[PDB]
Amino acid sequence: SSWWTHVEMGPPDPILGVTEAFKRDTNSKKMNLGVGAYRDDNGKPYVLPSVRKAEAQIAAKNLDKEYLPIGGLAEFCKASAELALGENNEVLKSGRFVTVQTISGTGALRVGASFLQRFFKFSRDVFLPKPSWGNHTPIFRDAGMQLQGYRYYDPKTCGFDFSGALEDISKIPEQSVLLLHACAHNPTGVDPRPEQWKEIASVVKKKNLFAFFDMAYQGFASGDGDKDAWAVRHFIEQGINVCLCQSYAKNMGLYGERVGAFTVVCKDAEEAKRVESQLKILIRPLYSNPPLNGARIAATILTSPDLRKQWLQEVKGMADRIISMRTQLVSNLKKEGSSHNWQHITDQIGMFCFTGLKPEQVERLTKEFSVYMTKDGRISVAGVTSGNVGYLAHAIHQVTK
Amino acid sequence: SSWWTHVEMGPPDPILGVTEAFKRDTNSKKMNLGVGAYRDDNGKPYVLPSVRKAEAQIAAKNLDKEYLPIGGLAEFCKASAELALGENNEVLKSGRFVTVQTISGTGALRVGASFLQRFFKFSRDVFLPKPSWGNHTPIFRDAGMQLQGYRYYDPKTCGFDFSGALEDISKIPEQSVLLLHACAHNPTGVDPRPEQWKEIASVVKKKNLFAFFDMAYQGFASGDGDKDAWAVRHFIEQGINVCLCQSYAKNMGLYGERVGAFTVVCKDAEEAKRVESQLKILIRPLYSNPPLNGARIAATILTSPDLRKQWLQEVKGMADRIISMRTQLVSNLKKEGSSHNWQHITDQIGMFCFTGLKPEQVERLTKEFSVYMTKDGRISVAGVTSGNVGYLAHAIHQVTK
Ligand SMILES: Cc1ncc(COP(=O)(O)O)c(CN)c1O
Ligand SMILES: Nc1ccccc1C(=O)C[C@@H](N)C(=O)O
Repeated sequence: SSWWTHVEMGPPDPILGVTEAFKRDTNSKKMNLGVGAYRDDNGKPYVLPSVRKAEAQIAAKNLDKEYLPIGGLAEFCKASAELALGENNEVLKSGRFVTVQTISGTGALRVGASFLQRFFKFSRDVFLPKPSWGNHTPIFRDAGMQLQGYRYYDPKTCGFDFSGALEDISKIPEQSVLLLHACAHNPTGVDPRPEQWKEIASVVKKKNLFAFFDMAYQGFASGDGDKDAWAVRHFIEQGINVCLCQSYAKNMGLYGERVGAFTVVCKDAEEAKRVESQLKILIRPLYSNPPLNGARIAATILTSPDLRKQWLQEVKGMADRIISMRTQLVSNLKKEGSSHNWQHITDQIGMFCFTGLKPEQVERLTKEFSVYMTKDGRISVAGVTSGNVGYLAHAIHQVTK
Repeated sequence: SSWWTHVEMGPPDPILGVTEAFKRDTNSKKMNLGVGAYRDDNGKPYVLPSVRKAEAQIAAKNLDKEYLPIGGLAEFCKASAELALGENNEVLKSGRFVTVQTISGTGALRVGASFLQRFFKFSRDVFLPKPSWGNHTPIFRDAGMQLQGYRYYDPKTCGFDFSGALEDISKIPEQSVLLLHACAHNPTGVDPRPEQWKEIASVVKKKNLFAFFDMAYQGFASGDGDKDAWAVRHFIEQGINVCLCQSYAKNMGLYGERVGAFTVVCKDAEEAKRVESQLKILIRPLYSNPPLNGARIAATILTSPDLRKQWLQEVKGMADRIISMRTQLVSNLKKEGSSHNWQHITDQIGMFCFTGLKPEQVERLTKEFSVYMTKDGRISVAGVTSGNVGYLAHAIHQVTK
């Protein structure tokens, strides 16, 4: 026989399928609204000029390639916590926190999930919004935790079901884990507003729930990193000792460099010391130590004041392009004579948008218009450009009118 | 009152607790023989010139930083199986394998572990040699396998306990997994000879054991890649469908770039496709996709005939400097007047040496002489220079006379 005769073929990657179907289409009008990364106004990858500058200035220094500590680059870790929390947060000043470098946002989630499995004796349940990032489920599941849900997306408004979400969260059994997207919910782009978050924080604190924030889009979501991190900060100001996942894939465009971090906010520095040793003991048999290159870039940008300013402006410019496209999409839908409400499109935030389109309409969009997207109605806004937005509005109008 | 009050401080690393009494040691001829990376004759980190040239050719190409496929850089994966097996290997001509890019050797070990856990229905037992790389145990425990052991190091001879190894391997329940260091065993330096391997390969095939190679040192071990890969190639040629972990940390000096690869040899190409689908399902919730920088560098070296040829001669310089410190230590111990047989310092292969020094004597070298090594009597040969080898012979002779 063979060792692996009984190993089945896994399911096809559905996004990969869309992107590949997109590549084969010879329609000069085609659009890839399944792309999982930022694109410029001509549909190209974008390497941030501040990143190119940072890299050049690293190359000039003739650095070694030695192993990083298990927790990664110490100055990346510190700059990264400062970015998330704000430079004068009481948490930094007291040092009641540990931040370790991870293999991007996914890496941070996987290391968090392993830490919960092993140390969060209070629960095995992690509550995910409905819906959540697809990979959140297998992450927590392979880490050895259980998944639950809470109402989030409202398919009747294509907005935030605040009343269902709040009701649900108030009946989560006490001391469960509640996963929260910091901003730019994936896949819907629907976010709670600041008053909604205050209410959610107040139930969390009341019911003694543990808040696990996923933050893949600070800055990138609105152009304002302080506004994007406001919820996380606010939960911390209210007495909630969150844990936090950060990713530099979108905000710095470091996708393939794999740069992210996991932070546990603790009672005090001594507790953070013990959490850190235990994070290290878990990190080491995953991958020993994290990659160097991307972390060098991020630290150089975050700790150099000229490079940081330049970086903040470039982030603001990506965020601005996405906001532009949503607006111009809604505008064009009106010119077309659409009579549907499309404000969810300007109401949502980040590069992912739940359109409210039905699966049959999506199929018309692929077949008749060569507009490629997933069956759940999710478009990646990064595939919209000023050149093709008029066409998108037309196509969508045709399939919905 | 806190989520983490019961999280205990982990034990202090030995390899980091002594490495830091070392600076405080003020004596002028002091050596750190506990470093786990190659150092040159002046004790410095060494970036290979071919790596430097590959970096510069890459810079000029102005490449993007987009995500890799879950399995990493296709061209790195293919060049890497070719490095391991020989470009005219049977296995590669027929396509009966899958190679995925991983987070160095450690990530290949964890990915493979997690594959065994989910798909190796035959058993939960993994046989490690006594002793093995420390991280092998938590890697497999955390992944959800059970650890067993087989006799390997012969403390009487500081060499290979062939008969013991073989009796142990002969009594391994059929369809258990057997882990093997491909060459340069870590931590001891003690490898089987080609005729010894032929007999391990016989037991493995007859008793239907699964063979898991860990190959961290190809070319860096002996100076000769084909010779270092020989036992892996032999097993396959013997009808053994191995899996294989590679690392470019030491041979390319790509430590902190985290470059490695995990290979499963299968009965045919359709099995490889099934297996590959399943490695992808395991990798995605670990870290989604692998780091770009290192693999780009490795791939560039391996797919350019000129560069590849240069890199192999740099690998040979490192292997050779290590062989040279090995032979110089033995002669200098003679020169000093030692009576003991020290041919083991010289039969042993790669950057790690089990010296045979008892724990008391280890203490004496640290206090009396300022020679820092771990208590098991292991030294890093990379920390021996032509500069300090004289003094080391003197110090070792004293404590052993
Ligand atoms: C909510 C969320 N969390 C985590 C990630 C992972 O990002 P990465 O591993 O590329 O850093 C993403 C993007 N897929 C995300 O949208
Ligand atoms: N390819 C990735 C690589 C790294 C991290 C995430 C991804 C994703 O696919 C997730 C997100 N972009 C999603 O909408 O599909």
